[PDB]
Amino acid sequence: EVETFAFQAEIAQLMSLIINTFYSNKEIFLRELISNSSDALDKIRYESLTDPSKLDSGKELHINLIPNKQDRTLTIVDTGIGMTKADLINNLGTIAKSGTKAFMEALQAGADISMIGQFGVGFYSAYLVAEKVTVITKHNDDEQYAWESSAGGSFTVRTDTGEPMGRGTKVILHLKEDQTEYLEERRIKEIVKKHSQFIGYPITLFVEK
Ligand SMILES: CC(C)NCCCn1c(Cc2cc3c(cc2I)OCO3)nc2c(N)nc(F)nc21
Repeated sequence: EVETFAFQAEIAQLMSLIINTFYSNKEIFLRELISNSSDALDKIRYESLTDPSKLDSGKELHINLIPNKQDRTLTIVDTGIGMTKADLINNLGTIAKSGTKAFMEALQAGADISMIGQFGVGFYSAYLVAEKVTVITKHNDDEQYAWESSAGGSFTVRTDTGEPMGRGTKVILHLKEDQTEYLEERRIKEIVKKHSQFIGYPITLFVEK
C-alpha cells in the first residue's frame, strides 16, 4: 500500500533549486543530516527525563554512518525521537514552507547553499548528492514508515515491513553516479572531522565489505 503525495509548491521549488544550482561545496549535506540526527537525539533524551519509558525502544543514543558500494548508498542512522506519519505527510512540510521562503530570500541577498541549515531545511541538501532519498523512521506509539522521493514534485509514504528498527531514523542516500566519493572511508572521515567534530553523540563510521 503505497501512497503518493505532492510536495507543496514551495518545497518542490527548493528541491529544484538544490538540484539545478551550480554549487561545488556539496559535502555540507552530511553535516546537515548529522545535525538533524543530533537534534532528534536531543529531543528523545529530553523527553525521557520526565518519562523514562520512552527509552524502552532503545536506551542508546548514537549515530551510524553506513556506506555500501554495491547499493551505492550512504545511510545516516540515528536512534533519535523519530517521525510520525503526520510529520512526514503534512507537519514537516508546513514548517519547511516558511523556512524555504526565508532561505531563498537570503540567497538573493548574497547567502549561499551551505547556510541552508539556518533556515530549518538542511534535509533537502541531501539532493546535492542523492538522486533518490529513502527515509525509514519509527517514533514511539506510531508505526515504522518509509518515506521516499526522487524529487520531481512528489514523494511516497508506506508502512515499512522491513527490518524493525526500534526507534529512530535512517536517511538512505541513493547517490548520483558522479558522487560516489561519499562512499569512501577517507572522504567521510574528513567531512565529519571538518563539520561535525563536536556532536554530542557517538558517530560510528562503518567500514565497507
Ligand atoms: C521536531 C524536530 C525533531 N523535527 C526535525 C525535522 C524533521 N527531521 C529531519 C529533517 C526532515 C526529514 C525528512 C523530511 C523533512 C525534513 I525538514 O522529509 C522526510 O524526511 N530529520 C530528522 C531526524 N533525523 N529525526 C527526526 F526525528 N526528525 C527529523
